[PDB]
Amino acid sequence: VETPPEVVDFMVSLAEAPRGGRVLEPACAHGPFLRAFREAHGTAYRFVGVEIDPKALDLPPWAEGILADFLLWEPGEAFDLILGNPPYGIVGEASKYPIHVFKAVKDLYKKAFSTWKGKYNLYGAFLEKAVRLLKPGGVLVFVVPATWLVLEDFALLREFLAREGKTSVYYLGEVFPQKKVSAVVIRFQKSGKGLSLWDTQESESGFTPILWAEYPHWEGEIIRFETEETRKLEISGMPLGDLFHIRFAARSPEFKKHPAVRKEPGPGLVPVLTGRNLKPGWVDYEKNHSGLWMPKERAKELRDFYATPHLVVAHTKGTRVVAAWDERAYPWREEFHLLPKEGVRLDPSSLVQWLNSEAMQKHVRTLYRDFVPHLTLRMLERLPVRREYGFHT
DNA sequence: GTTCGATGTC
DNA sequence: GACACCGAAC
Ligand SMILES: NCCSC[C@H]1O[C@@H](n2cnc3c(N)ncnc32)[C@H](O)[C@@H]1O
Repeated sequence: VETPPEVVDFMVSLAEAPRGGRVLEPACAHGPFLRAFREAHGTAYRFVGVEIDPKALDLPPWAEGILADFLLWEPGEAFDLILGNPPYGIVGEASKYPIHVFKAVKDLYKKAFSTWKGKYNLYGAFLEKAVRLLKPGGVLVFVVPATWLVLEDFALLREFLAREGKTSVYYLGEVFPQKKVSAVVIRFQKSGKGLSLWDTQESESGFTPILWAEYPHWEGEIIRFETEETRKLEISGMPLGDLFHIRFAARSPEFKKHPAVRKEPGPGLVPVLTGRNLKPGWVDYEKNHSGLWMPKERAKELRDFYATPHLVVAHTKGTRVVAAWDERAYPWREEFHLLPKEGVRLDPSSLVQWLNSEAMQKHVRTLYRDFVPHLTLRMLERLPVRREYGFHT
């Protein structure tokens, strides 16, 4: 991976270190950040780079090169400035995940990192590691995916950062050519507290940061681009999640194992539905995208709630709210399934038209832009609903 | 019981 | 450039 020059130059403008200060680049390869910071701020620092691949490591002689897994690396002294672009990726089995390490190494990661949660990500580990290796008052400048702002895998990371110092987040979006990742820059300083959220505008040479909002009391809550529009909507309405039990569909292997599930259409078999069957305001009951068929009346053996018509909301159509009422009660292999809480009664058509409204599409795009290519549970449960828009107690 | 994607597909 | 994983992982 190459970090585009304008991205590097932006990060370097946010980078500060005392003269004589220790300046580290994790996962450095040839050390573009060390080169760039030296170019900009001068020669009077101790430059250090850590690189796991002896073939990749190629620092200039003025910098100390270290052959090490940065995540397991225990240097003698902490650092004044840490900058770079860590590896992004989930550590898992090669058939599904891009990061492949010997099980014992992954075990060491889980052991070393307090923020490690769920499948997690190499970049979350690099972020926590960077903070633990920082002197008080020390500065971190990383470019990472936006996903940590909102995702549950990084809930510990956000809490960690919020208690460890002060955090500035700069949204860049999709800045890496021929590479599908919405990026942010994090400038973290190991002192003080609070979050600052910034937008950016692209310049000829770098990025111009524009302050969006401040949260001096941030404790690790999800990070969103809130406006007066999004705030009014939320305070005026009820959150969807106070009205509904929200579940996800049974997964592919759960259908695979089921003794009445077939790979072929036939007598008394209904398609197992996917996200492609879910449409704004309706369901495609015909087309099969799963490769799986089963008897409709046996669906409830996977999930109880497949037995009754209920609200289905999309998960993988980007940051959007695509909802339908499944009136036929089919087996689903995908999507959110929302079942009314005790005492909650619904008007399915009003609720579906409200959730599919352009007003709603705007609301979620404002808040979550393109951090993730999903509508997540965290987003969905916070969708505001008024009783006129299809619920009563 | 459900999450996540330096991506894949078209 | 729109719209989707799907199953290993916990
Ligand atoms: N900084 C540019 C992208 S990150 C990719 C680089 O980081 C290196 N890398 C990946 N994992 C590493 C680790 N755990 N410790 C040090 N370097 C690592 C790779 O060898 C590669 O050179």
